[PDB]
Amino acid sequence: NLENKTYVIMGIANKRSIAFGVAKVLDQLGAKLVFTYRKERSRKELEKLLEQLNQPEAHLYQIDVQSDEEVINGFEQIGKDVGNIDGVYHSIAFANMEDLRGRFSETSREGFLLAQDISSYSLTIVAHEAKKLMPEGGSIVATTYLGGEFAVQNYNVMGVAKASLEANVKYLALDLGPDNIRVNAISAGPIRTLSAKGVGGFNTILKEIEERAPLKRNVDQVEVGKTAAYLLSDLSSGVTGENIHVDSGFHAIK
Amino acid sequence: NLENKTYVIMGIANKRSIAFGVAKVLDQLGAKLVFTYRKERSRKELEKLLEQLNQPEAHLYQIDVQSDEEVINGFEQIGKDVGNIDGVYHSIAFANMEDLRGRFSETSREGFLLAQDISSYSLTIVAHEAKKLMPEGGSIVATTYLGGEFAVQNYNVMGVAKASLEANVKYLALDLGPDNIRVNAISAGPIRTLSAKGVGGFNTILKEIEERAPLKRNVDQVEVGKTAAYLLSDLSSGVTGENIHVDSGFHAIK
Amino acid sequence: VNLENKTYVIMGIANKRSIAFGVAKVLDQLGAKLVFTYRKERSRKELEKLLEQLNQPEAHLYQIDVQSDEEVINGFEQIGKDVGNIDGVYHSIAFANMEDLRGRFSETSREGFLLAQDISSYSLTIVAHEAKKLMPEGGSIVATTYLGGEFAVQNYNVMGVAKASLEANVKYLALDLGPDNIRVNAISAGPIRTLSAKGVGGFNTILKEIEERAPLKRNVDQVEVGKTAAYLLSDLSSGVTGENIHVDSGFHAIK
Amino acid sequence: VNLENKTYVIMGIANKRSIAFGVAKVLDQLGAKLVFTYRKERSRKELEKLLEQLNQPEAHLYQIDVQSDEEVINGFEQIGKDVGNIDGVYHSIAFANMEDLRGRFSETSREGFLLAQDISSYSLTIVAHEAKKLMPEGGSIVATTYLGGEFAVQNYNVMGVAKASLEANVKYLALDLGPDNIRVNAISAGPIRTLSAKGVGGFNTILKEIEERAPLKRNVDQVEVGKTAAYLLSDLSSGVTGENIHVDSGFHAIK
Ligand SMILES: NC(=O)c1ccc[n+]([C@@H]2O[C@H](COP(=O)([O-])OP(=O)(O)OC[C@H]3O[C@@H](n4cnc5c(N)ncnc54)[C@H](OP(=O)(O)O)[C@@H]3O)[C@@H](O)[C@H]2O)c1
Ligand SMILES: NC(=O)c1ccc[n+]([C@@H]2O[C@H](COP(=O)([O-])OP(=O)(O)OC[C@H]3O[C@@H](n4cnc5c(N)ncnc54)[C@H](OP(=O)(O)O)[C@@H]3O)[C@@H](O)[C@H]2O)c1
Ligand SMILES: NC(=O)c1ccc[n+]([C@@H]2O[C@H](COP(=O)([O-])OP(=O)(O)OC[C@H]3O[C@@H](n4cnc5c(N)ncnc54)[C@H](OP(=O)(O)O)[C@@H]3O)[C@@H](O)[C@H]2O)c1
Ligand SMILES: NC(=O)c1ccc[n+]([C@@H]2O[C@H](COP(=O)([O-])OP(=O)(O)OC[C@H]3O[C@@H](n4cnc5c(N)ncnc54)[C@H](OP(=O)(O)O)[C@@H]3O)[C@@H](O)[C@H]2O)c1
Ligand SMILES: Oc1cc(Cl)ccc1Oc1ccccc1
Ligand SMILES: Oc1cc(Cl)ccc1Oc1ccccc1
Ligand SMILES: Oc1cc(Cl)ccc1Oc1ccccc1
Ligand SMILES: Oc1cc(Cl)ccc1Oc1ccccc1
Ligand SMILES: N[C@@H](CCC(=O)O)C(=O)O
Ligand SMILES: N[C@@H](CCC(=O)O)C(=O)O
Ligand SMILES: N[C@@H](CCC(=O)O)C(=O)O
Repeated sequence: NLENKTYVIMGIANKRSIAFGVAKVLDQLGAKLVFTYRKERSRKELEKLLEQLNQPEAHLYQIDVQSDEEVINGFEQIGKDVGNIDGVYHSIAFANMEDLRGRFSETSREGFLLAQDISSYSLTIVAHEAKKLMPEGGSIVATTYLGGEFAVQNYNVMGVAKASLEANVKYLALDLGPDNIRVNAISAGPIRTLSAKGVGGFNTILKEIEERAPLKRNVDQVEVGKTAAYLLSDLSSGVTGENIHVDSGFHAIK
Repeated sequence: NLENKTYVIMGIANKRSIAFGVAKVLDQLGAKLVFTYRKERSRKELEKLLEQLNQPEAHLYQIDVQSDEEVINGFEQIGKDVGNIDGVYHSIAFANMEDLRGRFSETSREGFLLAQDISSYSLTIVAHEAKKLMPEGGSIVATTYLGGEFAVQNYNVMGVAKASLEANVKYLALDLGPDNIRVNAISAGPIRTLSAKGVGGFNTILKEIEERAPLKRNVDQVEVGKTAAYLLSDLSSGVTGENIHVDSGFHAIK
Repeated sequence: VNLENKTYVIMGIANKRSIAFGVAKVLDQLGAKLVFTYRKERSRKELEKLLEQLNQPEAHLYQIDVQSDEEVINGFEQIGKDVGNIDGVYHSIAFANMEDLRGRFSETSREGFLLAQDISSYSLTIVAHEAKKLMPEGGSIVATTYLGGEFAVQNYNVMGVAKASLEANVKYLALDLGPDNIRVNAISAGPIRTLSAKGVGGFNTILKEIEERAPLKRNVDQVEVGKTAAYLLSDLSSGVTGENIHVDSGFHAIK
Repeated sequence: VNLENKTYVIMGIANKRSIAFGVAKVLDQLGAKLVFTYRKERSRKELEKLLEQLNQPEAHLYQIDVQSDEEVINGFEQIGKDVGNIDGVYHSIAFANMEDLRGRFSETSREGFLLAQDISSYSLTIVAHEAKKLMPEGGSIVATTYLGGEFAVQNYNVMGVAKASLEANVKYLALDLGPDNIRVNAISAGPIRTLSAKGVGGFNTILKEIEERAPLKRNVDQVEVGKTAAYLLSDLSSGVTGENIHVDSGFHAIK
């Protein structure tokens, strides 16, 4: 139970977002939630989805993780509005569509560095600023994909940025561990979301899971959220620097 | 909440067993529990340990995992007395003490096959027998150590037996996944227990976690039990063939 | 690589398609003196005629069933008297009953599970203990594994567990023997048509998936495994121990 | 090995202690023609002194700052006009600010993080793209990584996230370029005292932990990295791709 606990959830675009899976689960367990968004359209979606939640107050902050000033001021404002928090769910990534299909060897520098910036660096700066609101410790979770551990077709520039993210989680775990702040990753299997439309061959990936993965079925957003609940809570206190696969066992097979 | 769940916990020897840590967490959460032990000396012990839980019944069965018939009849009796189960915590391993120190290259065939048998194969046979009591599915968790993934001073024959176990998990996950039976490992940090007295250099291992692991501290039997509650419940429903390190972040550093 | 003046024990040739025979042709091509161990008389007969293909001046052949402590102990002790000190050992030995290489892993028998471990994993430990006696100045031991030990693969079953055990064995052997300057490593070979592959269910599907999905879009062969063996058994790999080199067209790196 | 008639581009020699200079001594001794690329004028100057221990009859030296596309694009094009087709590339380039390396990882600045990615990871992708034009019939590309990419090690900080990225880059490049018969691999070198190492906090106690704890109980040197690179750049390692080979006395295999 997560009553009297407060979590910042970053990166809901709409009802299919993985972060909205997380939100539904933490809200059901009684947490207070704060939400961050980039696009105006995502604030609108967030105001609509809050009616499904039991949060008595909408706490919505615009944070583009490309901007230091936005991350620093956003968290500073969260802290002024709700006090100390207990953890952060990071559910944010981006790459240019043309870097998620075709040949990897042709990725542009700005494309590679944009992926890195949003998808991996954002976690370091978020952790640095969120730590100011966790004086007594807490928990930070980021969303990764099996394409960060192995070359999968079409995932390209995002795989290299997932590899970077998963290491960023381990370096943060080491750095922040003596502050009693745990940092972990959830490696979600494929899920139909807005961002998934940019992964060439997504539908093929989906069915390969059904066909080959141990559980012979795809996972959904709520399953990711139930693992997020474990990682964000005291159920997982001994656990830091870890990557938990919520992917029907696919990571364990070949 | 594990009310109306039944779990079989294997491998309680005394108050310091990891499995009594698991027992305690699941008991607090409303689980009915069934226990298995090897020798009477653990039985009498066991019976007194249970007056610290709120099981209204002492469901207790002798099972030496070296005998097929005792594992077969043991699970058979468990089903007759308490019907279907929701999963199994496996907390069982053994090696002869001279193989847990000195030079690995001098391990005997007998001692090697004995560690494999008790520490690894026993999950396969237990899985096959447990499954008969999980027609709607369920969850199997084994306990492993970082020694299965890396060579570690002294742990020697038990490291090749853990490597074996960790692969056994994976292969059981693939096999039993279509029956909705999930199989996972918890990789526990070092913990002072009866078995840990057999491991050469054990105190040096304890101390090194405190100096070097991200959280700068040792884990305990209840932190293992907490993660076992995650793995054994529906929070982990999309998680299988997984190895979760409950070890203060130690797996994640070098 | 120059292997003139060097002597290697290659264990586990049954016929011309053996992975160890690939190893043998490369080392032989490289100037090395080779010693061979076999279990079955039929395998010794294959060695006898496969040796006409090689440049070995004489046939050093020893029956070693790795299930027997006596046979491993006396075979290496014999090897040491006949050829003197050795430079390393190529281990290419596995076994599992056929029932245990298809269908349901969860049905595996104890006797079948310990059989696969005994032959395919423990044999490396004892072979190293006895081989070390002949490498007073250091040396190099290489064993043969499969991706099935790092991931659950359909049908590979009791063997993938035996290969996990093997790969841990190499690391623990590496740590123990490193002070003696004896390096210990694994080659993880892609699928190759051999006599033992005949017992692994869906083998043909395995080979086809490699060709369609692995980076190199082709299968590897025994000689390619031999080349990496030559690297691993020679001074080119000084500094490398406890390592598992995958010779598999890149397959291990993709999902 | 045997490498006469092969031409390799070697990127990242600064001085006589560079890991790349060890690669180059091994390749040169094996008969290869070598082409060198450098960033700083002082590195060129060192290259010219060092070529003198080499059996290279021609200094082929090209300035390439891997921060600039046009420099990588033009340098390789120029290399093509000067030596023609090439057999492989040794990439031995990384960089990170002292200001981010020697403060807490969580305080790494955006520009510092992205500097290290750009120079130490992205540089391989663009180099691979331009090198491929000179490998019509296949080739081999090797980059230099460090255990810090796979585990959080104290002090290495922003460079371990850059190495993690580099190591994914190898895999993704091996997958993309394998159909062109171009193999891409990494060497994970142990600590070696170089100009760059002077940037890594606590470097001396890292050297000492290797002597004390690594299976081989010693450190490795640049020449050892060069020997594993000759294996990787040569037909010895055909069938090997997307691989990370650890030249670290086996320190990767232990805990
Ligand atoms: N779907 C999958 O199968 C899958 C699998 C494994 C991992 N993941 C990971 O899960 C995470 C969430 O993705 P999703 O699939 O749930 O898709 P999503 O709904 O499209 O969410 C992606 C989010 O990232 C936010 N974002 C992008 N750039 C940002 C920026 N510069 N600053 C702040 N926010 C930014 C987007 O916000 P705006 O819309 O406001 O721009 C959006 O809310 C990603 O890390 C993804 O890589 C997804
Ligand atoms: N403690 C640690 O630091 C550590 C760390 C990582 C992983 N683990 C793992 O945790 C698990 C539990 O060990 P522990 O530390 O909790 O020690 P423990 O309290 O001594 O428990 C070991 C149990 O194994 C049982 N056992 C041994 N052989 C058996 C057999 N043939 N049949 C049935 N039961 C058998 C023992 O029963 P009897 O006493 O009745 O013989 C005992 O209850 C083991 O798998 C261990 O390897 C331990
Ligand atoms: N083929 C593949 O796709 C593949 C892939 C990866 C790894 N591997 C591994 O490569 C190694 C060689 O196998 P292979 O495919 O080359 O098949 P093979 O030609 O069938 O070789 C197997 C060898 O093991 C020997 N052997 C079995 N039990 C023995 C025992 N108790 N004592 C002494 N020798 C014993 C056999 O000798 P006898 O016939 O005389 O009994 C035979 O020479 C094995 O470890 C296998 O797991 C093979
Ligand atoms: N030494 C170790 O303990 C160790 C261990 C494992 C891995 N490594 C890796 O080995 C590789 C070689 O490093 P090292 O130890 O040999 O150090 P080094 O002698 O200082 O070599 C590093 C090279 O990187 C080059 N470089 C940096 N920025 C560049 C740029 N923008 N464009 C072109 N070249 C650039 C430098 O050239 P300029 O001098 O012209 O700027 C220098 O030649 C690096 O990737 C390092 O991370 C080193
Ligand atoms: O990381 C993702 C993996 C899958 Cl399988 C589908 C969607 C994913 O999310 C993104 C994919 C590319 C760019 C940004 C987010
Ligand atoms: O697996 C164990 C690891 C550690 Cl660190 C301590 C105790 C452990 O449990 C056993 C260790 C050796 C033999 C049997 C059980
Ligand atoms: O280990 C092997 C892997 C593959 Cl894909 C094919 C054959 C192999 O060799 C053996 C497989 C099973 C039993 C003994 C040897
Ligand atoms: O990557 C390195 C690892 C070690 Cl241990 C020492 C030196 C290394 O090389 C660099 C370290 C930091 C920035 C540039 C290169
Ligand atoms: N968007 C994918 C379509 C293929 C699929 O999803 O299967 C592509 O353009 O490659
Ligand atoms: N070996 C297979 C036959 C077909 C195949 O190899 O794919 C089996 O017995 O199942
Ligand atoms: N390089 C260290 C000094 C001593 C060491 O290498 O251990 C530092 O400047 O932080």
